Amino acid sequence: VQLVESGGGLVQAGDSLRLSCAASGLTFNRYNMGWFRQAPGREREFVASISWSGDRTYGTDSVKGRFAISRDNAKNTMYLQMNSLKPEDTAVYYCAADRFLTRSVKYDYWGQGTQVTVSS
Repeated sequence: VQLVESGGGLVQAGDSLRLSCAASGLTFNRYNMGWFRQAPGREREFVASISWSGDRTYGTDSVKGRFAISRDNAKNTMYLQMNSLKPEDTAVYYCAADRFLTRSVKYDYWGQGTQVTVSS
């Protein structure tokens, strides 16, 4: 299994950004796909998940209203559209896959991450 994130970089506060995850080595349409992040001085935490049945789940506070998760099963890729970014959104963003979990950080498969910095 390989999960490859892309799209990270430097953005300014208030910007939008799209991250992508390209999956290989698994039957993509049978897995729940999730985005997690690890910001400076914080534990790795849930951002969003899209189940294999297409149901979307978002993390606490500034995720439901600002971010949107989607998947393209034909391309074995999933995306995170981030809006109204803030300096506290600076983090390494990770793609993950699991047949069962949604919010838990205990997903079976993980990518290496893509870094996002949001300047003040």
